[PDB]
Amino acid sequence: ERDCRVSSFRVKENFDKARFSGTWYAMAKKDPEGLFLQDNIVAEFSVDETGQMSATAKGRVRLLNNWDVCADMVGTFTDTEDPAKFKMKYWGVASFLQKGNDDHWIVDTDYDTYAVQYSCRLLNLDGTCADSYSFVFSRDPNGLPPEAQKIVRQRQEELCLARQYRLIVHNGYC
Ligand SMILES: CC1=C(/C=C/C(C)=C/C=C/C(C)=C/CO)C(C)(C)CCC1
Repeated sequence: ERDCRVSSFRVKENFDKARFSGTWYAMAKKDPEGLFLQDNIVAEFSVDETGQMSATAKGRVRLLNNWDVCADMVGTFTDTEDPAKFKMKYWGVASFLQKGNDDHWIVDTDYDTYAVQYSCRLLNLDGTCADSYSFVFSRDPNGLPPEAQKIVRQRQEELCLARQYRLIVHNGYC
């Protein structure tokens, strides 16, 4: 039935920055092509007097050939007409770690438990994503409540990504 075309994906209606600030732990990930954050991912969202959201993240990264850094990144969110959609310019603090611009959308969150993020880097000629990533976020490093987990799993499904994720560890690494 449902359509996996990016423009169809629903986002978090009336998204609120402030409400969203804080720490978030990465419980599950859907990796994109190439280089990406491995595990122990923690993000920390913030917004300023100007209403511009931002954030720092950190997690193990397995640089080429087993060389495990503990990356520390910085993203800065440029708004869009859609409040749940932003353009995220990121970069690391060291200059060799990866820099980029990524669409960052908030598929759904409840500010206090979970958040589901999605990002489509490259679209297919059919409107579906050719290269995406998704992050399931939890306010508790221990995981989400069965009630929360249930909706999340529903979202993973509407993103045509269910069954593509992978649990993320937080073993102390960073
Ligand atoms: C900015 C940032 C994000 C993206 C971080 C990325 C995409 C890190 C990639 C690191 C690379 C792979 C380092 C290896 O050199 C996430 C979405 C978690 C949320 C907001 C903070």
